[PDB]
Amino acid sequence: GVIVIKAQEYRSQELNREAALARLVAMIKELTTEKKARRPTRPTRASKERRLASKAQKSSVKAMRG
RNA sequence: UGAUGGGGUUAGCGCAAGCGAAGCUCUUGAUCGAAGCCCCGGUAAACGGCGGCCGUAACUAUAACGGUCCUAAGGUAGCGA
Repeated sequence: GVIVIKAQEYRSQELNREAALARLVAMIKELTTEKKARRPTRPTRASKERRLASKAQKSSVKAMRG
C-alpha cells in the first residue's frame, strides 16, 4: 500500500503537486465504495409483491389429500 | 445600334435686343443585345467536412437512456499510447 505514481515533467513542479494530490485524494474517494452499491436500501414495495406471490401458491396447495 | 432631347455657331423674321430655319458640330442616349451572372437542381474513388451543453440506474463509480442547443452531416466498420 505504498501506492506510487510518477508525476513526471512539467513547467512547474507544483502543477503535479495538485495533480498527484487530486489523484490520491480522488483515489480515496474512488475507493470509498462502501460495498460497491450497498447502503443497501432494500425497498418494501418488492417485499409485499413477493409475499403476495407466495400467497397465490399457498392456497393452491389445498390440492390432493383426503 | 442610334431614337431623342440638350449646347455651339447663323438665311430669314427683326434699326438696339432678340428669334432662328438650315447646315455642321458637341452631348445625351430610348431601343437592340449574347454568354456570363442570379435562380435552379445533379455531383464527394471532386476539393473537402464528419458537435455541444446537462441531468439520469438498489448511497458508491460509470451512463443504455433523457433534456435542450447547434450543424449541410454530426465519425460507423475496423484500429488505437
